[PDB]
This record gives sequence, structure tokens and C-alpha cells, in this order.
Amino acid sequence: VILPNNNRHQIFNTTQGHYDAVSFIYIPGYMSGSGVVVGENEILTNKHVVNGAKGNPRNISVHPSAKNENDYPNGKFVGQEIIPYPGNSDLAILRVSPNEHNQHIGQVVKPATISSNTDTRINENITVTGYPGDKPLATMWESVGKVVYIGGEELRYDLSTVGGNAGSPVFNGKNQVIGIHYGGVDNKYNSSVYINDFVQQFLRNNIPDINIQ
Repeated sequence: VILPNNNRHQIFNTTQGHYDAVSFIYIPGYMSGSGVVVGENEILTNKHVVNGAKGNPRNISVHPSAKNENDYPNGKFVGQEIIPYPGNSDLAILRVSPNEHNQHIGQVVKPATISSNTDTRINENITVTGYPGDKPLATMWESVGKVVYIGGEELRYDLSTVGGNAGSPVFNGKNQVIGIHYGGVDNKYNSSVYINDFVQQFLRNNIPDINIQ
């Protein structure tokens, strides 16, 4: 949702630095979302995003580092298996197949570093980076703000997001993923799945190369 803090800027060097793992999701109209590469064959996104495929992961296209609708520098990877988080939060792993050159998604971009969240606190400056639907299709935007709430598996912030941002990584100042954006409440806050210790266990047990720091 759009909040009084609406500080959003387009990313152009989408294959460089921590942006390469940020991914555009397209599911045939169409729905679109966001996600983040975190392992050799794996992205994180929302349940409500992968649910749009109606049980067929092959309906999901993942474009890591997408720059615009005519510029997918790392091509696409097709959904292979949906692994929902068992807990009551909007988090899923999407395992993708290798591409047409037999490259794995976590070989073409550097998988994102996950935060242990040992230091994460309210008032901390963060970003949410992904593919908002008010902007041109498949353009990457970074939104700037602060954490306002941490509780259980919920982390909320005062920065603006728009439909299409679902699944976007929430980055701390070290460019580590602290949460996965899922939506918000008009005029109040936006919300993410907080990567707490239980979420970290789920990641380790499904993504053996997960990099938690």
C-alpha cells in the first residue's frame, strides 16, 4: 500500500550487487509478483503468489534481475515444485528447473544472503525491492523506510509498496534478507514474513546451500 513515506527509485543495474537475486514473477490476462533467489534452484516468494498457478508450478516464470519487459538479462526459469512454509505465514519456496542451457538459477545470479535477524529491531532503516505493478512491467524498484513492528513471523514497515511487490525481499543495511514482503493495510503499514528461527529451520531443511549470516 502507498503510505506517506513513498520513497521509491528504479534500479537500472539489476544484475549488479545485491539486486541480481531480486526476481520478477509472471503467471498467465496475467498476474505478476516478486521474489528472491536464495539457493541453487530456489526462490522465496509468497503463498498467495504461487497459489495463482492453481497447482501447476510450470505456469510460473521467474526472471531474476529483470530490468524491463524487453530486457531479461538472465532469461527465465520455470517453476518445478512449490514448497509452502508449514506455518501460518505467506511464505513459499519455489524450486525452478534449470534453463535451456542447463544453468541453475543460483549459478546465474548470486543467491541472496539471509539475515539471522539477531540484530533486527524497530526503527531500523531497510529497503523492499521488487516489481511494483504501478510501474512498467518487469521494472525493478527499491522502496526506502523503517521497521515499525516485529512480532512472531510478522515484520512491518512504513515504506510504500504496490500490488506486484508480493514476494519482494526486505533488505537490511548489510543487504541481507530479513523478511519477504506480502502486502499491507491501507493507511497503516506494509507487512512481511519475518525470517525468524523457525523460518530459518524451514530454509535449511529445504535449501541445503542457504546462506544465513
